[PDB]
Amino acid sequence: KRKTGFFFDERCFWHSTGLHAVTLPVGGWVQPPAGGGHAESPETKRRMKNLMDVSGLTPQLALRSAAPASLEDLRRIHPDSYLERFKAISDNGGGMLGKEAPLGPGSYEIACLSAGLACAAVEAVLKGELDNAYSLSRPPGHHCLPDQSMGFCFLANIPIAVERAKAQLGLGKVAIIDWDVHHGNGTQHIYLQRDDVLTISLHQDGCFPPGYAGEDDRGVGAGEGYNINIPLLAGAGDDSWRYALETIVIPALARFEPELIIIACGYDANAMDPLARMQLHSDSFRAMTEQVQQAADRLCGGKLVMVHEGGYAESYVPFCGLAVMEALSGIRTEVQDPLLEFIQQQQPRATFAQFQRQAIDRLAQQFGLQ
Amino acid sequence: KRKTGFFFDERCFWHSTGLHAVTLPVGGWVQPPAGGGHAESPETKRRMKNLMDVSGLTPQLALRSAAPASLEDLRRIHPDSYLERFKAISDNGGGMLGKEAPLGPGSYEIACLSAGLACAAVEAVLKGELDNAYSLSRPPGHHCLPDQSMGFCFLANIPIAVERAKAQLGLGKVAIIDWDVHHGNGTQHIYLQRDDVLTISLHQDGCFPPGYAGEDDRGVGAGEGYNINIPLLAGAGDDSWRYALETIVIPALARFEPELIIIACGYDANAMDPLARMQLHSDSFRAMTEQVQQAADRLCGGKLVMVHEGGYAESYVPFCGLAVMEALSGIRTEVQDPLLEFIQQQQPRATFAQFQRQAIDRLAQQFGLQ
Amino acid sequence: KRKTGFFFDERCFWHSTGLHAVTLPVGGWVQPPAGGGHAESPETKRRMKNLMDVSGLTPQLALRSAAPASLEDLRRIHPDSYLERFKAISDNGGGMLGKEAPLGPGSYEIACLSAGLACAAVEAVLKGELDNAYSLSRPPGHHCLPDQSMGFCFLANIPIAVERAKAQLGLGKVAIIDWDVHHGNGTQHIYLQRDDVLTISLHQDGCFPPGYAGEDDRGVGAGEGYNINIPLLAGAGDDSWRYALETIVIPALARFEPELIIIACGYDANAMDPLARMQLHSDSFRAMTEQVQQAADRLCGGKLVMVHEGGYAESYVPFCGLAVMEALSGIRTEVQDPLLEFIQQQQPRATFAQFQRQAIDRLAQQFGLQ
Amino acid sequence: KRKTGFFFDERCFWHSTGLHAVTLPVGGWVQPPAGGGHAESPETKRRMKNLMDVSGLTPQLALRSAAPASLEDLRRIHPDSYLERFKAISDNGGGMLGKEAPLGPGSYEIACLSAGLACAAVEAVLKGELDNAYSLSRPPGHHCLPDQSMGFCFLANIPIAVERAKAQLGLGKVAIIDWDVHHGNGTQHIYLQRDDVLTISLHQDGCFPPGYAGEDDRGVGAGEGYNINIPLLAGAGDDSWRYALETIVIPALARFEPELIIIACGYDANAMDPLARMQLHSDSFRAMTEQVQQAADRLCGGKLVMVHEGGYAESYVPFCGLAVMEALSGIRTEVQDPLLEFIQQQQPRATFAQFQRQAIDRLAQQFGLQ
Ligand SMILES: O=C(CCCCCCC(=O)Nc1ccccc1)NO
Ligand SMILES: O=C(CCCCCCC(=O)Nc1ccccc1)NO
Ligand SMILES: O=C(CCCCCCC(=O)Nc1ccccc1)NO
Ligand SMILES: O=C(CCCCCCC(=O)Nc1ccccc1)NO
Ligand SMILES: [K+]
Ligand SMILES: [K+]
Ligand SMILES: [K+]
Ligand SMILES: [K+]
Ligand SMILES: [K+]
Ligand SMILES: [K+]
Ligand SMILES: [K+]
Ligand SMILES: [K+]
Ligand SMILES: [Zn+2]
Ligand SMILES: [Zn+2]
Ligand SMILES: [Zn+2]
Ligand SMILES: [Zn+2]
Repeated sequence: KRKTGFFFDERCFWHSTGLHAVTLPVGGWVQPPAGGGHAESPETKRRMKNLMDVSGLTPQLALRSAAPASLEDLRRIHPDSYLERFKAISDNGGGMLGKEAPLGPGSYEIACLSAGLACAAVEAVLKGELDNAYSLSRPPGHHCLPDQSMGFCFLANIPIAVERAKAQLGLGKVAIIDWDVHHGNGTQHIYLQRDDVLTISLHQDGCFPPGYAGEDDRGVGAGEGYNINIPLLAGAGDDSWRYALETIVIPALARFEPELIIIACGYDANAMDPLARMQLHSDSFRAMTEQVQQAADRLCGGKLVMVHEGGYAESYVPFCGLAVMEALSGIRTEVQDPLLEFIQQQQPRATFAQFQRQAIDRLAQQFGLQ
Repeated sequence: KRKTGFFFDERCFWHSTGLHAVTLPVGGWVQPPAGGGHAESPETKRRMKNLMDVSGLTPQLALRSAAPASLEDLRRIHPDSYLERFKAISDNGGGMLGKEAPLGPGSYEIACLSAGLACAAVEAVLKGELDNAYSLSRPPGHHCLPDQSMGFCFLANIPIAVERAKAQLGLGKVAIIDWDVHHGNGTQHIYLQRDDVLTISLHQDGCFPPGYAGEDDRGVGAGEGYNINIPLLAGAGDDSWRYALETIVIPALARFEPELIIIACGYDANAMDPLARMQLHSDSFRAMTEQVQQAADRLCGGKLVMVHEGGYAESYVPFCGLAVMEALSGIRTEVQDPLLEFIQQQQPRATFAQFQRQAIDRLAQQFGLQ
Repeated sequence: KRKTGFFFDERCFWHSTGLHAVTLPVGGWVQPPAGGGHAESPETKRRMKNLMDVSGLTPQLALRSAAPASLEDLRRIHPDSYLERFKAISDNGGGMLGKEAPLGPGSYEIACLSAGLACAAVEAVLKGELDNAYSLSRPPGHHCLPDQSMGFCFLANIPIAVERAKAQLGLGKVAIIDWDVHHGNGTQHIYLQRDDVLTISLHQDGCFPPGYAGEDDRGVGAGEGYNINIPLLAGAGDDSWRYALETIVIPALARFEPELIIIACGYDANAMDPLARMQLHSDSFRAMTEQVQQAADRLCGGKLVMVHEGGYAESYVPFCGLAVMEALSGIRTEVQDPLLEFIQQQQPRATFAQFQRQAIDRLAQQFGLQ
Repeated sequence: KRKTGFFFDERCFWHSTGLHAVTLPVGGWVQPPAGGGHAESPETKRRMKNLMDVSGLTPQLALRSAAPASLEDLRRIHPDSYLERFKAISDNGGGMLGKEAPLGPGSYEIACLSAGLACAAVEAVLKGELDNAYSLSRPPGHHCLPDQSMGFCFLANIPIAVERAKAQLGLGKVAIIDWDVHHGNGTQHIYLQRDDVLTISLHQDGCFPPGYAGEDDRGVGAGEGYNINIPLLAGAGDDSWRYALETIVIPALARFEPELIIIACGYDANAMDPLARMQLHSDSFRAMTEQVQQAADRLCGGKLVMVHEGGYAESYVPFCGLAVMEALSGIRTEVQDPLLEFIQQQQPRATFAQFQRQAIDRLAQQFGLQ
């Protein structure tokens, strides 16, 4: 039906972060790994693209790369002191950009590309050249603060793309919905005092950043009311995430009236993920994509951009990604998710489901949406 | 303080199960993995032993191997038709023992060793040669039915050891507590009609076998009252698992009065596990070990055996295993768990904790323990 | 300069062969591998394509896939009894097609694709739509006999493409030059009695098939004089391989006067290869490509097809492949081979070089070329 | 027959060197590896010990660890400026100790252990507590210069052990025979001016250090005549290496009359090694061990120590190591090398063999041994 862009570049798969045993740095009591290392591996993302190819989906999409984000683009978000230190470490062979921010040689130029893919996806959709678009942006962006890398993120991908669109393409109100299972603390910080961007994060209560829930953080000054955190309970599955979208996110969008919806699209709420404890399956992600595409249809002429964030289940993320691209493009391949029925049977029973529904009801009331 | 046995054999690390992408068999829509493959990898278990060595713990334990379980030992549990088919597949190069039971060449002899390590651990403790013991039994046992492999298990390790002890060492009542995060369906089936073994399983509601909770399954005929299932909510952490032990398991043991406690000790309730959604840390496992050691001290002269089951977080399981061996032996090394404080901060907040406490209270009432 | 085809398909990277420690099957005394497994891994070939992309070469080539080779195409070479057994094993989950021929689920359809890429490359060049072409055909073909898989090969890729071109496109004389470091025993067998195809193999003396040199095997009946084996000494490097091309292969082509040259292009003579003992570098492969392209220019209007075979050095093969594609297309990227100068310094000294030159001189005399 | 020490420590397997694709550092044109990384991996050495265990050999050996080499031990070879910089990099998380010397966190203490295992092996044999001994020393030592790391070596293991034995145990003349396939440039440098140690290196001509042969380097001043380099031709196999031992090494030992023979025992001349081009099999290494054990029996009361160096064929090195330990201890297990007959068939034919024999004859004449 739609003309759907897929923005990606081989170079994004070349970003490295040194030797880790899953998330632990090697040394001391942490033995080096015999096989695969850091959880933020290129394979998480490359396997999704590989499955899109063998499924026959890829040739029916508009495939694109992009020019890297320029220095000027980076500077709408990040000060030079941060950028220079990121680039120095990148240029000297890789190393640490403060605690638990490892990067590799040439990571700077690859992070600029990753942000440039997001910039170009936003631009194509805004200019009406595409109906909607997905950016396979690695490294991710949603934890990055202006002057601090965190949670495997080095540049604030979505804010860079948005700020560029506001400066060059007259973009007005935009909503950012972050269903990566971790809290989008970088996006929240950047837009905390602004009423022209609504930031919504669904996330696992207390997961990352650790110990953060955030429901009382609504924004400050002019931005008060324009930040929504939905801390879902660890263990929640398909029913809970879809109910939260239905009850909180879709009504919030209706009230705000954006001209563009952007999804920070992680898959780490999937049921086999080592970096969170949620129980989503590929049909969960397909249903959430349909819900936000339908909202985009009602509110901003169908303009929807999705930007890849997290997801660390190497065998399972591809099936979730494929589902999203199928829902986005309107094209169904012959692929059947081999774990779907298994994960459907593992879903929380009625007691938990109702408990979580009531917690979501209390949040919607607290946010003035019910 | 204690004389603690550690039973293990290099050959257990040589059991293989063919090519998988985590748990998915390769083929069709599942792309072959570039690095590590099946989640049930030798590294999950070998890294624990490696950390015990470098920590200085190993030389303070009684290290042992064992003779494999004999055919006669296997036949107290398993009929010959199953055993012959397992051995035929093992002897012909590996393959499938029905659906989703892959094994490799020589797996039969390695499964017999794994069960023999459990037999010998039970025997050493029963005969008073050791105070307590741990068996690093791979492949695991707690899903195996008499005539059906399941959940990476090929022989019923703990039942074989128990049935041998009943036949050769006059063992009477024994309690089996299974804190692997999946349901011990094999142990439950084998002892379902018996009052001489109490089987207790704490597990994630609906996880594996998928869609099974089990609270109403209490045993049949003479065995009614002697099976206890505790389906904990996905997402539960340290508070919940320890409260369930305190409120249900310790009182159940006090009522039953065993002569030996055996733990089916998996670590897959750890907070980084891809095969479940629980939030335990190394101190959770240390505290659960202390609770059951203390019960063994009160009830059966300190006689406690632990038998390794699951745990698939390759970087994290070693820290959990070390904690158990430290608590079992009474010796504290200088190792500090580098994720402990991180996972403590991710723990469910009070709302969930109280909800899960009330669910556990309802189970204890239903089981006549409150 | 040229219009160069690059024929490849994502599905070729999905062929698997079960669990191996490099080339050894697991079991018995062979411990399962912790990381990567069979040497014939998709990464050997995928890393070459990945480097072509990041170098900027790929968009300057004519990229294509192909229809799989049909049953009729396969049957010009292979009898049905072989084909049916290959397909049965493929369809039943993978397994063994006799000794040391492991394949995986769906390998049949992927081998048909691999052969179809070669068919299409030959066709495009023959019809004048491309000047020259490379096929990234995996699994490889040059060891496959009509009724027997061997050396990781399941279908005879190049013979299938040639026989199809003879039947459908009026192809006459064709020369096949095989510089994979192992002997092309499948190609040699298929064309042994034919004067319409000249098969030339440069290979490591005695490497694979093991213990075979082959210099006295010249062909039989009408085919006598139309098979040339050049068993080079283990340890030989750039000087030796280029001298053999210069002294034996180029004059043999001049005498035969082909209408098309096909290269069976392996990279396993590279200096870091675990499956042979030769000392070639990326400039060796670039120089050999230039030599055969120049011959094609003199003899058959520039018509040259290259078909990927072997090469198992995962970090080094990409640099060798890139060099070939640069020489084939006439386009030089900015990539500099980081091991080039190192391997140049390891090359055999003058004593060995002259010894090997004299051995090549004796062969050229024996073949009537000097 | 013999009482054979095997000195090893789990901690030696914990030394890491960052992210590499085989030997290439990641970055620039080198894509990060999906699976295993640096060729100098713990698995090369751990798989040998694992096979010794499952073969039943290990319990028949004298197993030992050791105290790390002290600062005083290190300072007999290395100046403080080098040692302090090695330790600073080790203590700060790992990094580079000049070009192509990557090390990891804590590598300093693990290198001191590796050297301490060699010290203790030499001591046990010298004091008559063992007949002979093997040290599984990782990281290796034979390339290390006093003030420069090279070729994966950080401390000069064998020189440290020898210099300590000369200072504390009255050791006189000692011969060091290095059959690692690369040149022992560190040992050669350290003893170049000394007549109390004879250093002999068999190595692949020009391999590592690259472009070095060394036959004319015989020693300087008092040390002239006490260094022997044997640059064997790339491609050489069992016949050549054993003939060189027979014709050059055994007569050189007979002339020098040592009180102790030490072997720098690498396995990287094995026929599947990516880091050299030789064709040895497990029986080659067994025969070389017998030759030097027999010399030790004739010359120095059977006193032989072997110290692990290189070997990077992960599936094959274990079989070669097992063979050495079988020959050293006098105990034959039931293990049969599954590649033995294959590699026997790949061996160079008579033409090459005789050529290499004549080259060895010329060296023996040049060294005054024929
Ligand atoms: O996917 C992400 C990043 C999530 C990071 C979660 C795990 C972080 C971690 O493991 N932290 C840690 C590591 C070592 C020591 C202490 C904390 N964001 O969307
Ligand atoms: O650790 C265990 C075994 C748990 C197994 C859980 C995952 C099983 C799985 O992934 N099942 C599956 C695979 C392919 C297709 C459908 C189901 N028991 O303690
Ligand atoms: O690259 C190839 C295939 C070469 C195969 C060489 C190694 C074969 C092997 O390792 N054989 C073997 C394995 C196990 C036992 C005995 C032989 N052809 O071009
Ligand atoms: O095993 C050893 C060490 C041998 C090292 C051989 C390979 C070195 C290498 O690959 N060098 C290189 C890497 C990158 C760029 C240039 C040279 N010694 O016994
Ligand atoms: K989120
Ligand atoms: K805002
Ligand atoms: K359980
Ligand atoms: K019971
Ligand atoms: K060849
Ligand atoms: K012919
Ligand atoms: K040497
Ligand atoms: K000397
Ligand atoms: Zn995330
Ligand atoms: Zn489990
Ligand atoms: Zn080959
Ligand atoms: Zn070496």
